[PDB]
Order: sequence, then C-alpha cells, then structure tokens
Amino acid sequence: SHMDFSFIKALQTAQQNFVMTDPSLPDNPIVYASQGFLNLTGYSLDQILGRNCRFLQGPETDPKAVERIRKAIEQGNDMSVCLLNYRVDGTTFWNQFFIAALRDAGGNVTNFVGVQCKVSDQYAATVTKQQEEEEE
Amino acid sequence: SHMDFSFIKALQTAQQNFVMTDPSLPDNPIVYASQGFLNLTGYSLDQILGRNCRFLQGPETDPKAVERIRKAIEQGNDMSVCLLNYRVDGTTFWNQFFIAALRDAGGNVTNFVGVQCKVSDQYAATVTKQQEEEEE
Ligand SMILES: Cc1cc2nc3c(=O)[nH]c(=O)nc-3n(C[C@H](O)[C@H](O)[C@H](O)COP(=O)(O)O)c2cc1C
Ligand SMILES: Cc1cc2nc3c(=O)[nH]c(=O)nc-3n(C[C@H](O)[C@H](O)[C@H](O)COP(=O)(O)O)c2cc1C
Ligand SMILES: [Cl-]
Ligand SMILES: [Cl-]
Ligand SMILES: [Cl-]
Repeated sequence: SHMDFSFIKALQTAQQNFVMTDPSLPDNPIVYASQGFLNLTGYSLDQILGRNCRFLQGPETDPKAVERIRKAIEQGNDMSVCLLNYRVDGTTFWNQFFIAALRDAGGNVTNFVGVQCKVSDQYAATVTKQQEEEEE
Repeated sequence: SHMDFSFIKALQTAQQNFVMTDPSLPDNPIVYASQGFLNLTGYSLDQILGRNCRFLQGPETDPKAVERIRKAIEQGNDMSVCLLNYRVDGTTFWNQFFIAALRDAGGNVTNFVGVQCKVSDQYAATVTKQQEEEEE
C-alpha cells in the first residue's frame, strides 16, 4: 500500500535505465534516476532532477508518439513507446521505454516510473511501422 | 486509469527481463513474460505461465528475503530485493529484481510487475551486506 524503501534505493543504483517522476510537483519532474540512466543519456545528476524528460527529445522525434505519451500521462495509463531520443553530446538512439502509473490505496497516481531500453534499428523499424500503421 | 495495450505488447517482446503476474488468479501466476526473461532464465514459454516465480529460487536462496517479498506482496508494496536465483540448467545468478503493485482507480491491486537485473558479485556482496545488516 506504500513504497518499500528498497525500491527507491535499488533504483538510483541499478545499472539499467530507470527513472521516477513526481506528479505532485509542477511539470512532473524526475526525483530519482538510475546510474545506467546517466550512462545512457550522458548527463550528470544535477542536469536531471527537477526537470521533465523532454530534454531527451529533439528535432527528429515523432510528435505523434509524444502526444500519445502526454495523453496516457493525463489519463494515468501504463504505456510503452519507441521513439528517437538524444543524448547530451547530441548523438541519437532509439529508446523503447515504458511508463507505469503507480497508484496508492485510494487510486490516485503517486509517482510515475519509467524504464528505458536501447533497441537496434531493426526493432525500431518494425515498431515504428506498427505505430504509424496505427492511424486512427 | 487502465492498461494501454502498448505496455502488454512491448512487455512480451522487450529484450530485458520483465514479468507480469495476476493476483486475481490463485497463487498469483505469470500471465506475460519478456523474451529477455526467457533468455536469462533459460525456460521455454510453456514452463512460465500459470506458475509463480518460486521456480527461480532454490537451496542456497536467502529465505529472509523471500519472507520480505511475500510480506510486501501481502501488503501490496513496491519493493526490490537482491537474491540468488537458479536457471533451468541449474546454474546460479544474482538477481536484483523490482516489484511494482499496479493499482486501478479504486486502489485495488490489479497486476504485479517485475523487473529482473543480473548483478555482479560485488554488487551482490554490498547489497547482501546491507540487507543482512537490516536485523530488526
Ligand atoms: C516516468 C517517465 C519517463 C519518461 N521517459 C522518457 C524518455 O525516456 N524519453 C522521452 O522522450 N520521453 C520520456 N517521457 C515523456 C516526457 O517526460 C514527457 O511526458 C513527454 O514529452 C510528453 O509530455 P509533453 O507533451 O508535455 O511534452 C517520460 C515520461 C515519464 C512520466
Ligand atoms: C511480479 C513478481 C516477480 C517476481 N520475480 C521473482 C524473481 O525473479 N525471482 C525470485 O526469486 N522471486 C520472484 N518473485 C517472488 C516469488 O514469485 C514469490 O512471490 C516469493 O517467493 C514469495 O512468495 P512465497 O513466500 O509464497 O514463496 C516475484 C514476485 C512477483 C509478484
Ligand atoms: Cl489484452
Ligand atoms: Cl552464471
Ligand atoms: Cl562477477
């Protein structure tokens, strides 16, 4: 019914790409980020907290996927999207990332959790083909 | 307020280690498992669904961690535990895995989500040191 602190501790440490964001604060900013997340994105820790993950997007990013994400966030749905993200140095990578809407015993969204997965160009091609085939 | 099907689709496919279990069914069995999960554990798909993840544990698995997990499950808490797990061939590996309690708009636990991470022996040593230092 709550959050065991083991979750929060192993999150900041896990060599994979995890993030947690707080909807209670404005703009839903990152409160905890994994070490593998900083390895993948290349950012320092001070450039992560207090900000929303929009800084991973850029020019060549599919805005339909971004609208999908923001709709699922406004409704608090658990989703997953593959899109092109940018590191700090400007390099690009295909991020297939998940979003979970953790809710308390009252049904209210307490925190958002995000798992990012770097996928190859073949997986990106197939999943983008499906997502673009999802036309209305 | 619901589960976007993108979550379920990208779960079964993601090359990482994800699982989802249904508390509505007896013993809380696995309903969806990732491809990377089958790569890590070595099991076929038919040996996964309809079963609880106890088949990953074994002889030299810390039972205190298992009691911790089952208490957090009975209370529906989001946790994370590092423990020794076994593959199908009998080989061992240190699994630092997370557990999230997805709840609906009414606060009831709908499904459990689990992310497994294979960690080295140094990380296992440090985290097991902390968890054993957690004595009452
Ligand atoms: C927990 C969480 C993790 C997210 N991770 C990413 C990410 O890794 N890459 C990305 O492009 N967007 C990510 N997003 C989405 C953005 O943070 C943002 O919500 C998205 O751009 C839609 O919001 P907007 O329409 O206001 O721009 C994540 C969102 C959440 C809640
Ligand atoms: C979603 C989910 C994923 C789990 N993944 C693992 C796992 O990877 N390895 C493991 O040893 N136990 C895992 N467990 C815990 C076991 O499934 C089981 O709940 C645990 O042994 C405690 O239950 P018990 O006291 O009845 O044995 C997971 C549990 C859940 C709910
Ligand atoms: Cl379905
Ligand atoms: Cl091994
Ligand atoms: Cl090692």
